Amino acid sequence: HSLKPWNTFGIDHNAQHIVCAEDEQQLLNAWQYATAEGQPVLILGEGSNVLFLEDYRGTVIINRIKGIEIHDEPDAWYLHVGAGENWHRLVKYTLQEGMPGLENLALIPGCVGSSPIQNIGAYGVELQRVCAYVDSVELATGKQVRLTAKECRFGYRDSIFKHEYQDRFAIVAVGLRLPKEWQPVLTYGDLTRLDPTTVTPQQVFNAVCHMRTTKLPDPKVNGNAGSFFKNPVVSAETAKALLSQFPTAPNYPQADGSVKLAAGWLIDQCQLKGMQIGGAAVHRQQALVLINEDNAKSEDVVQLAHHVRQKVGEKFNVWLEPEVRFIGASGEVSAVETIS
Ligand SMILES: Cc1cc2nc3c(=O)[nH]c(=O)nc-3n(C[C@H](O)[C@H](O)[C@H](O)COP(=O)(O)OP(=O)(O)OC[C@H]3O[C@@H](n4cnc5c(N)ncnc54)[C@H](O)[C@@H]3O)c2cc1C
Ligand SMILES: C=C(O[C@H]1[C@H](O)[C@@H](CO)O[C@H](OP(=O)(O)OP(=O)(O)OC[C@H]2O[C@@H](n3ccc(=O)[nH]c3=O)[C@H](O)[C@@H]2O)[C@@H]1NC(C)=O)C(=O)O
Repeated sequence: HSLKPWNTFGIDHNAQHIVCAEDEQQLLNAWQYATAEGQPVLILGEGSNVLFLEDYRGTVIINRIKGIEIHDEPDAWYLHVGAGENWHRLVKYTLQEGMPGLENLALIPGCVGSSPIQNIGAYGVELQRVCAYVDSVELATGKQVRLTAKECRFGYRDSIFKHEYQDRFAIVAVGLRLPKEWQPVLTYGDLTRLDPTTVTPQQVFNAVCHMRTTKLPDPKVNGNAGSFFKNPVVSAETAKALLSQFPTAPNYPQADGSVKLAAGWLIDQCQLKGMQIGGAAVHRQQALVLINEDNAKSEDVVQLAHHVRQKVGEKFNVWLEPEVRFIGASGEVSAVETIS
């Protein structure tokens, strides 16, 4: 009944059933049985991106479909990875096998199956960069389907799986394409200190992990779901109006002229680091991250998010949108709405 070991936030709510699907047939059967009993179904990889708001009235299927296949093409390595494979382990694996291209995405928690959902990205790379396709099983029909990287409609922490393909499909495998001709992505932070000629994949790996382990909390220590909010994209004007008064605001100018702001900075500027509500708190090393500091109740996390969002809204008139999926009793609910 407890979901606590199934979500990195460490939230303790219960589910009617929790089932591990070692293969697709198991996931499908589990889904069929639950929906026949009129129950809702939630598929989880590592629950490192979900906030359970209360007891779940249905079945939670832990996707553990494992296996990796490497297909060689003259120009690149094609990996067909089971949805249940651990992402970080895959990254280390690929590097170990001399198939670089995933190092910037090192240490990101979760399963491979969940990687396309919010287009995992960090340190200059997003999964869309190395994603070839994503294979799913249409839960209600059993029909396996494949979406090319383009048909996935990848965006900043976004994909078709968060919209049109949500719930209808269960991701069972992800295909990655790693060019044989490696080219390091050294555009982000401390990575710019490295030399594109001398640098090795492993060196980028370590550089990335160093920045991560110095800023992000390990869920083993304090439960968390990473960045709690997305970095907001404001219009070029709001950015004009904001950067004048707050000149040192980290901002990332967008294609269409709009501008992304660093949410962690906005929160930090509100002196929110270390702020706690109940057992939840704003991480002192990276304010964008809310943590389960001491037996946090989900409501502690919701109210802390609300406070953070409000303070940042009053000060910068920039309204933060959660990146974490909020799971209500019958399924995902509107996070923003929940923390409004
Ligand atoms: C410490 C920490 C650091 C993080 N760093 C980063 C980062 O640098 N960049 C980044 O992008 N993200 C980051 N994250 C966010 C997180 O790792 C990603 O969202 C990740 O993809 C979640 O994987 P998961 O398997 O745990 O998904 P879950 O939390 O289990 O599920 C995510 C969502 O997708 C659904 N889903 C899960 N598996 C499947 C499937 N097979 N089929 C259908 N739906 C499925 C779930 O129902 C849910 O809606 C971080 C999280 C933590 C705790
Ligand atoms: C951890 C996650 O992803 C992380 C990802 O690892 C890093 C690096 O690529 O970039 C995002 O954080 P981020 O934008 O805050 O990355 P950061 O480099 O740490 O910092 C951005 C700017 O904010 C500043 N910053 C951040 C937190 C803070 O308390 N104070 C502060 O000033 C930084 O110094 C920096 O100049 C991700 N988030 C999103 C929501 O886009 C996650 O999604 O869960």
